[PDB]
Amino acid sequence: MNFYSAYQHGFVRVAACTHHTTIGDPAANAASVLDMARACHDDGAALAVFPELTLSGYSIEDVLLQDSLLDAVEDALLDLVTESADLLPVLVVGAPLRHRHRIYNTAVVIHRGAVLGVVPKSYLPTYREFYERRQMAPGDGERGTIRIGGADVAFGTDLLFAASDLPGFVLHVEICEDMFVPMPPSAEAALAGATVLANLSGSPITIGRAEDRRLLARSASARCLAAYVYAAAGEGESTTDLAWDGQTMIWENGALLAESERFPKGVRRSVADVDTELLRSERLRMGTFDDNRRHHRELTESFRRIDFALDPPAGDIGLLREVERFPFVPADPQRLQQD
Amino acid sequence: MNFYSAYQHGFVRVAACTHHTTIGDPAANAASVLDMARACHDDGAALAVFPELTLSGYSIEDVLLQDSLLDAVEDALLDLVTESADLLPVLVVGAPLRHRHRIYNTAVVIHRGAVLGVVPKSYLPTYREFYERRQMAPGDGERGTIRIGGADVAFGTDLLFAASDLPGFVLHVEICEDMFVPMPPSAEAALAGATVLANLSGSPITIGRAEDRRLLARSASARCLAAYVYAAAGEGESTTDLAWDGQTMIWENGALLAESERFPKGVRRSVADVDTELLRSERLRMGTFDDNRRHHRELTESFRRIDFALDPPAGDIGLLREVERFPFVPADPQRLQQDCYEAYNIQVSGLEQRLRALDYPKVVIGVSGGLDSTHALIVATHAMDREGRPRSDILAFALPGFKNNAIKLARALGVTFSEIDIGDTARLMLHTIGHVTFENVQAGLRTDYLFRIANQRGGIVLGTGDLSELALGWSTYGVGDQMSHYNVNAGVPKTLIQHLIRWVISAGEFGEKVGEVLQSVLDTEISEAKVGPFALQDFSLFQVLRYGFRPSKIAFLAWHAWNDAERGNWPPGFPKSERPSYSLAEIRHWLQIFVQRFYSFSQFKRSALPNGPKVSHGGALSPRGDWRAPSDMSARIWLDQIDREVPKG
Amino acid sequence: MNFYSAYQHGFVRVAACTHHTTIGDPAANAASVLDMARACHDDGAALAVFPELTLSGYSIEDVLLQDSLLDAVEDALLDLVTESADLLPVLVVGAPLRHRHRIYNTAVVIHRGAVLGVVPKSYLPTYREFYERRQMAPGDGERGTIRIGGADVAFGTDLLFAASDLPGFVLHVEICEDMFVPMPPSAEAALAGATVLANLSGSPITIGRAEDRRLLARSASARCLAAYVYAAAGEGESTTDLAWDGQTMIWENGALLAESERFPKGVRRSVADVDTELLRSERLRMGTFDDNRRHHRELTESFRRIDFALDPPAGDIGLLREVERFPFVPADPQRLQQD
Ligand SMILES: NC(=O)c1ccc[n+]([C@@H]2O[C@H](COP(=O)([O-])OP(=O)(O)OC[C@H]3O[C@@H](n4cnc5c(N)ncnc54)[C@H](O)[C@@H]3O)[C@@H](O)[C@H]2O)c1
Ligand SMILES: Nc1ncnc2c1ncn2[C@@H]1O[C@H](COP(=O)(O)O)[C@@H](O)[C@H]1O
Ligand SMILES: N[C@@H](CCC(=O)O)C(=O)O
Ligand SMILES: N[C@@H](CCC(=O)O)C(=O)O
Ligand SMILES: N[C@@H](CCC(=O)O)C(=O)O
Repeated sequence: MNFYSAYQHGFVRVAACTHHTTIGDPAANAASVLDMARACHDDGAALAVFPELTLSGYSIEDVLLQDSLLDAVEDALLDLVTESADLLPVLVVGAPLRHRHRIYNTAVVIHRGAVLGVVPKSYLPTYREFYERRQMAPGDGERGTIRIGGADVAFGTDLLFAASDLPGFVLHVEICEDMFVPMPPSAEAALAGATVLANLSGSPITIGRAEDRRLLARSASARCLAAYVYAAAGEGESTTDLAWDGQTMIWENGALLAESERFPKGVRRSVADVDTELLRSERLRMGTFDDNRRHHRELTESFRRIDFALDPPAGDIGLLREVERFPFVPADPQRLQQD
Repeated sequence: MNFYSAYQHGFVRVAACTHHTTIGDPAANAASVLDMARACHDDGAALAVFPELTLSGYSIEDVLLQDSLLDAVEDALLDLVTESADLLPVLVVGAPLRHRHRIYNTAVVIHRGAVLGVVPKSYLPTYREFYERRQMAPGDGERGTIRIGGADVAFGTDLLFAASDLPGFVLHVEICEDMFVPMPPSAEAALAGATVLANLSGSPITIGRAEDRRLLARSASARCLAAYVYAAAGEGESTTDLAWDGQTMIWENGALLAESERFPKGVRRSVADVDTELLRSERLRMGTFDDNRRHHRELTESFRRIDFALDPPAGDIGLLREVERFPFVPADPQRLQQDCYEAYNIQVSGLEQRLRALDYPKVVIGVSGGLDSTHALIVATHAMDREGRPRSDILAFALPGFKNNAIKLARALGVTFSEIDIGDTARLMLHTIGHVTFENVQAGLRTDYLFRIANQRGGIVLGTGDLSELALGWSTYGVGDQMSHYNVNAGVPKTLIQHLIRWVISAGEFGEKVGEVLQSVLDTEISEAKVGPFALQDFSLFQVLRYGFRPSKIAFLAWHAWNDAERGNWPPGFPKSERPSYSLAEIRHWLQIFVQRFYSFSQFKRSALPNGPKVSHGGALSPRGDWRAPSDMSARIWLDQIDREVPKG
Repeated sequence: MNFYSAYQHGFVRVAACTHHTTIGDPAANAASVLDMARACHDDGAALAVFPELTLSGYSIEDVLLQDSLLDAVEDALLDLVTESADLLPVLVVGAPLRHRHRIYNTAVVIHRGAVLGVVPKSYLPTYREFYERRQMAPGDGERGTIRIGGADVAFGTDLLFAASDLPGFVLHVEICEDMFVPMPPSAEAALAGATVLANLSGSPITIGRAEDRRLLARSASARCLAAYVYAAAGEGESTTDLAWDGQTMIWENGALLAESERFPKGVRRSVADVDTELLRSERLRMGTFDDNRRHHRELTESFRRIDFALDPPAGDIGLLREVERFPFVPADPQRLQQD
């Protein structure tokens, strides 16, 4: 055995990335994504989540409907997919994609030269500063496949991406607003077996919103005994009516593993080692969790499980995790006072 | 790339054929079909639809039940399929076919040597002159397969034929009466993804029936955001009790692409290039269409999708499509009169409501003798007339800086006229900031003065900038002509403005003296040096605003409409001296200027836009309505698309 | 018998009205409605259709979400219902109404002192100049009841209002965009038994749109062997970004019975006598129509049928219908040339 290998001890290294948006320029966005993903690769990450609508920019409104923009997004996506043949992590990249009659607000799950799945956002906010239903169709209840670069790949809200050589790591993906409704796709996903829940977010920033995002990502990670990996848009998005803060964060069962500088100059990543055994153990013990699943048996057995082989690095890559010396004695004085 | 290829620009060429019927003689019918299909092939067509029951004749009644007839039909169908190995288009041929217990009234979808599917008619009229249920069984709800020439092929109402190498082209087929019932198979098919709807018809002709066919084919194509391809039986059908007119027609989203001579001597075809990108775009935009699909999810997910490779011709095969030069200005005089009547009334009623709401302020307007302000002054006047307001509450101003039409118009209409020389204020202002800035100081001070007069005199300032100027950011933003309290011209493209003024003259409502001045404004007035000819920019604007077509597609369309001044039609009022034709090199040139100005530079000017009514179905440019876009975006990708896809000349 | 009575010969008199909109002032709208409805009464009409969102104005955007606006809408509706005790016709009045979580874009079907039903618009355009999904919820698939003035009344897209003493008159209601989608609620309603199809429209006017409205109302009336009664908004709607034309029209089996002045100064009505026997006869003969219904048996048997007694006038009220002398020889020279 290799005793100093985080992977050999049931950790999976995950990254939430905020790239440099160049609105309406998918080649540029892809290039920023590719450069960030190569960093993640170098870090031995298994997973790299990007902001909502990465390849186009979230904030471009009716420019999303322009043939040239949609065409350029496809072209760029196929280049990423080809570049990914050499990248270790699963990439989750946002893209407006044509399917059937409309464009869907999707997250493309990319791995080692192939698209594993395409996941459409389920709930499209059309209120206050949000106009998503104007340009894009709702994903809830879409199944089937979508044709991307001459292959048919699973399409829908019901997908799970399971590492065949790392069974603690089962990915589900949702998008921004999805985690804000009473019954988020990710909650059914966790009952079905998802352990790492990704969220690609656009999320223009307002007073108090960062708290809202935390409240909902944290509670989700706790109620679903899961890692929650979250990435919002930042510099480059249009400031015609909104500002953007680039927040990224990674939660695990209610605990913050990592977050990044708000309003950064330049791109930022949150990278952390998620303990899949911790999630495994919590779930093994909390039988009411499996009880919830059995109660929603129909909902939860209908997930399609797409397999991939991660083949993570076997050597010493450190441990990107804060392990406290005294599990019973919190180092933070305010927390210790409370206990 | 091949830039002159209709197929490379998302067109699919379709044909509706009416052959020579020889009743009870399938070999003869197939021979007519084969000969017509070879023509369609030579034309590069992707699809050729024939009349109901092609192989037998629709009108043979109980002869449909004779073994020898049914046997001959099969033999002929198998020859067609064999001949089709060498034919480009998908053939849709009618045939009475045995399945299970009965004969179905079917359409056989044939392609490159194989049967792709067999589609039975759903609803069999048995009333009036129709006796179909006597011989044939209903198809609604039949699924499974049917055995045709030793192969099992899909059979049923639920089929879609999708071109794998041409995704804009997804065929659904129905038969005659099918499109006449409240809930036609074709409507479910469109929601499932069908973009081209074929109809094989028998349809004996009677007074008023051709209108009925039109009504229903046209409305289907419009309601289903689709092409509708229709072919009825003609010469050769029995005239025992009925006559036949051979009508063929092709519709696209409500518009007639093509139709053929009724009661022809001989066979006739309608052939047209359908714009699959147009349908794509309409559907991308009308979300309620996908909403309808989701509501009928069960109905629409159950379609079976049969794939085929069309492999259409890559070369220049022309463009069988009427591309009008002025998307905003219809060449047909009747249609143009109608649009003008509507534009005008929209403008007026928009302004009447603002005035009513403000308890009838004075209307302040800068009149320079140019087309836009002339027209706005007229609109203002009419609005005031309709609301029983004295024309003297209109305050027209000439604002000379560093024309006679303006004072002549104002005196003739009898509004309140006044001159204010802004030059001194401008000299003062230029000196004070220590001096585009020079043009802008004047343009701004005009607006500044008008606004202040409006405060002073209890008015609102009427904007006069037109849509084409909004599109290109050809205005002075903020303090300048971009700004006003209400803009009646905001929705009207420049190419339409001259026709509204004529329309106003021709109606004659304002009297002979006013008409003379208006005529003079036209004669006199008719910056395009820097922003290009508005005919071209209004063309690109319509494509971008309505469909979001890529630059190369816009270039292709514009070149087909504009490259030859002798081809196509000109709206009324273009003396043959003002009938230019444009080269590709020019069209390319102005398009680069257009995408850069439209997508990148100009949006901030539209972002803070005063109120005013949408006019055109092509769209308007209100950031509160039709056009929501970033004020801080580059146009690199459109510029790059032109570099890559549009030849230099 | 009374031989000169249009009603005794199977006619039902219907009105499509365009009122004076006062945006954000329900009391004022109701007052206009009340006054037009009294006219219809005097004309012996059985039915009076008004424009989309009559009681609030269609064009008021987020003002639709203001409590005071919604409260005033309810008060005004209840006054109408009370005034309707004395009115002969069934009134179909537009109103933004609270139900469950949202406001629905509804048509309230009122008759002789009671609300027969409330019908929500099914398809809410959110594209180009339309933003309906921002303020209002889709009605497709809503059923049940809604509580209006202390009574529970049928709510949903599936309703038929059938005159018990006049069986040729079975009303279905849809709203604007409803008639523009491939499978309109009205088409199922006709297969289920509806003979008179109402449409309340807002429909800001643009070049060519009046044609579009005609194309779609005319084809529907022909394909559904029905009368189609249509009323659009006019003077008074906001001209912040749009104009309005007040078009009203009444179709019967593809033929124009009546239409009103476009861009009128003041209110206008189309009033016409619809021949229910003509519709009856066409349907009796075109068996493929009944075939279509059977094929959509599940769709069509699920309609709820609300009964009311019209008790129309028995006397001579003329005949608001153009009866040509030569059924075989059209009076219009252009049409006659064609025949
Ligand atoms: N026929 C007409 O309608 C008309 C009238 C006046 C001027 N013009 C033409 O157009 C010109 C007007 O010049 P212009 O357009 O440079 O003047 P402008 O002042 O309207 O535009 C530039 C101004 O806005 C700022 N700006 C540019 N982009 C911005 C953005 N994205 N966001 C916020 N602010 C931004 C610039 O820094 C500058 O202050 C004239 O020189 C003339 O040739 C035409
Ligand atoms: N000389 C002028 N006198 C009065 N108004 C003017 C004058 N020049 C421009 N305007 C106003 O400003 C608008 C913009 O015109 P322009 O900048 O010349 O294209 C005109 O339509 C008028 O409303
Ligand atoms: N539903 C949230 C959106 C928060 C987000 O998208 O990040 C709001 O409008 O406040
Ligand atoms: N049912 C239609 C059929 C028309 C046709 O076949 O063209 C009619 O009777 O008019
Ligand atoms: N779907 C139509 C709507 C027409 C109407 O609502 O009257 C459009 O293009 O805007």
